[PDB]
Amino acid sequence: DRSRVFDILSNINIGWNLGNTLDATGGGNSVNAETSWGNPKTTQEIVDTVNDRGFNAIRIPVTFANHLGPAPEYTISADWLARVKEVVDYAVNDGMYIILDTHHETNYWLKTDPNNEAALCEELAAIWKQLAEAFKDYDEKLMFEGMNEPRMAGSAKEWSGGTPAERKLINAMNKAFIDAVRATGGNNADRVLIICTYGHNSDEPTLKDLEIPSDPNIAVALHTYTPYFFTYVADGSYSVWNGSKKNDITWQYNNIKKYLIDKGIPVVITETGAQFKENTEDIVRWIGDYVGTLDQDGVKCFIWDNNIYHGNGEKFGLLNRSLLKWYNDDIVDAYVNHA
Ligand SMILES: OC[C@H]1O[C@@H](O)[C@H](O)[C@@H](O)[C@@H]1O
Ligand SMILES: [Mg+2]
Repeated sequence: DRSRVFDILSNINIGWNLGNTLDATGGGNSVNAETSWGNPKTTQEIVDTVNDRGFNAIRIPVTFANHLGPAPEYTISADWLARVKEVVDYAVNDGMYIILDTHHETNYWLKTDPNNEAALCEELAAIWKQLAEAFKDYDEKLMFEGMNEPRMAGSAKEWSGGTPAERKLINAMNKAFIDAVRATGGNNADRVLIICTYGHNSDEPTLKDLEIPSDPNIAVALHTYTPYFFTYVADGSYSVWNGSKKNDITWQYNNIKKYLIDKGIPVVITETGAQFKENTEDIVRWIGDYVGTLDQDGVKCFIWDNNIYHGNGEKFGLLNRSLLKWYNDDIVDAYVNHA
């Protein structure tokens, strides 16, 4: 029975990622990392704005690598941990649901080499031990997500679920994460812990090899910017949504039902969204087909938002953080009013 997790998740309307912020990897071992990718320092006001609009759940991606001491302690620099707590505290002050993760560790130490299983498991656990300790008293609305898109950068199957050997390693790393957090006790004994697949990939071979922990207070995170060629800019990509490609979403979703939902396993889409391609009416139609598919079984999602809309980059921005106004209210309405 995993129904405690379903109840907590059912309270979520829809989620929102504080992208390109604490996950940013500039600034070295300094709090300035937060602003290194061009975003302003996060404020209570910014989180309020997100909450007020209808995003009552927030994902806080964080890259710790450059703020860690040497092995084996990997002590998180006091200043950084304090700042991460401040930003989490903004959401807590608004009674929001929260995901805290480790993010671009994949740029540094989190390279999924099966020959290096021990060093990977131990660093992950050492980091999560310190995080769990820091947030020991935080209530059940705070959730932990162990890893973000864990993979080997540059490998052939980086974005197609990796190799079968790597998928075993991900299962070991999931257990290490869970094991480390539960051992801190307090509210972490039954806190919702979100595990993931290799690269957060949701292909059938990826899901088939996913080992499910017996721990009843866990959920499976996936990333589904589906279809890729609508959501991202690339050779072959498009900005029109008429519903002819809805089959891609449904076909993928049926596999998720096959391997997780219909086995009573809680599932969360911790990242999704569509880059703005001057196609407001199309994105609104995609949201209806994509989010409406998730709503069939009450699966929740968190929208990726990096604060990029006008300038260069992946245009996942929705909230203009400097003005506290939304870049595109038609798209945002479709999200918050999905039910
Ligand atoms: O896992 C989700 C992802 O889909 C991939 O196809 C993209 O190349 C990645 O940039 C993205 O993070
Ligand atoms: Mg308790």
